[PDB]
Amino acid sequence: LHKEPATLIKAIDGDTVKLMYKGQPMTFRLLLEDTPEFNEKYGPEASAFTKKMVENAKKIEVEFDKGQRTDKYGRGLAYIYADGKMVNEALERQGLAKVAYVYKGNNTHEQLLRKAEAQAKKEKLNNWS
Ligand SMILES: Cc1cn([C@H]2C[C@H](OP(=O)(O)O)[C@@H](COP(=O)(O)O)O2)c(=O)[nH]c1=O
Ligand SMILES: [Ca+2]
Repeated sequence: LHKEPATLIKAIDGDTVKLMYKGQPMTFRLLLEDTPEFNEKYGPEASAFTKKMVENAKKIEVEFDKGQRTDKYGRGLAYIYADGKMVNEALERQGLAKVAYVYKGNNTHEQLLRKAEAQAKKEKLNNWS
């Protein structure tokens, strides 16, 4: 896979962020993730985590997988990086997301993200507490 540039427009919630990509505003949905909704337990914490990570980044990148690039709602489907650190993985490692929505052909980083999840769950962090 390949990283491509984007710039932050606005934080949305744990697993969605508004970015400018190829000069156009898009909502991106994190591949292979499910954060709690804001109104659910750990939702505000997941939102705050993603918000801080993308707002503090000097360089945002998106990385599409091999399959679908946009979902049925018109959201981009990507792994998002903030100064080289994957947001999806960072959420997993802090117990603020679950690996989910694993569709065949669009699942390159599945096992990386599951490994982060296992280590969060061993530590009983956040969702796993
Ligand atoms: C992450 C992801 C979600 N989706 C769809 C499945 C879900 O459909 P439904 O809306 O019908 O449940 C929805 C979940 O997103 P949210 O977790 O943002 O609600 O987005 C994809 O189609 N592809 C994906 O890779
Ligand atoms: Ca969600």
